[PDB]
Order: sequence, then structure tokens, then C-alpha cells
Amino acid sequence: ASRLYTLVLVLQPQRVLLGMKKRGFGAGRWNGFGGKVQEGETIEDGARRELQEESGLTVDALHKVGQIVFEFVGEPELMDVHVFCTDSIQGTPVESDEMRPCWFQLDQIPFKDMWPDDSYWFPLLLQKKKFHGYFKFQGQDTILDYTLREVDTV
Ligand SMILES: CCc1c(NC2CC2)nc(N)nc1N1CCN(C)CC1
Repeated sequence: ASRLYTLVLVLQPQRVLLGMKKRGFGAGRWNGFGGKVQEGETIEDGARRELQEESGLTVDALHKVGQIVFEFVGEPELMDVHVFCTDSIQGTPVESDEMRPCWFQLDQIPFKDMWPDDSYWFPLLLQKKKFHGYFKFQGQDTILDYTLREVDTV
């Protein structure tokens, strides 16, 4: 089967907010904010909760921009990551136990220090296109297979 995750990108006209993950899965890489969706909350509410937990930020509106499915070799559950974007945020981002936030100019996104799949689908995010992606990983650095397409409905 698969398990629901969220990822939130705060994308403003000339900059994008990322967080350096300080512990847990994916520590040492910049990423959007998010995590597992809990029983009893919608996917979008889980995305808002994780954004607040990791950054302190709240948002007026979250927009669905993508879905990415991950297979990790030897792991039974696929990860079904629902990706959201927003321009307007409420608050100034602050460091949490999990994330250290930082703004990046759109031509200085730190892909070499992000999950490798981001290099593939982040351009579509920046181009405001909706997308469906699938990435097969062995370990945390090697993409074995992938698919990526633009979609009309996320
Ligand atoms: C570990 C899955 C993953 C990812 N690809 C990994 C397969 C290589 N790439 C990005 N940008 N985020 C990812 N997660 C989504 C949910 N987050 C909250 C945590 C991290």
C-alpha cells in the first residue's frame, strides 16, 4: 500500500522558503515543510499543521500543485507525497527542532543539498505547472526509475 505525506513550498515572486532538516529522515537536506498525515485530519490540514510545527507559519490558502509517489527498495509502503504551494504566508519563519528556515532566490536553489528528485520536479513547480511524479530510490541518493508528467488535476 502507501502512506500519505505532505510537502509545502512557500513560493513568492522572487524567492522560495526552504528548511534545513536537522534530525530524522532526510536530515542534512533542504526541503519544503511537511510530514506524515495523521488519522483524524485532512491532507491539507496535515500540511498546515506541519508547516506550523516546523516553521511557526500559518497560511490563508494552500494550493495543490503536485503528487509524487516514492518507492524505497525494501520498504513495504510507498510514500504518497501531496505537494502544496502558497505565495502569502502569515508570520515570519522561525527555527524549530526539526527545521532551520531560509529564503532562496529562485536562481540559487540548493539542489545539490536537496533530495535528488527535487532537481526533476522543482522546475515544474517554479513554472506553476501541476504535476504527477514517481521516484524509485535505492537508499537516499540513487534514483533507479522515475516518471514525471504535467497534469490538469492534481
Ligand atoms: C523522502 C521523500 C521526499 C523526496 N524524495 C525522496 C525519495 C527521494 N523529496 C522531497 N523534496 N521531499 C520528500 N519528503 C516528503 C515529505 N516531507 C515531509 C519529507 C520529505
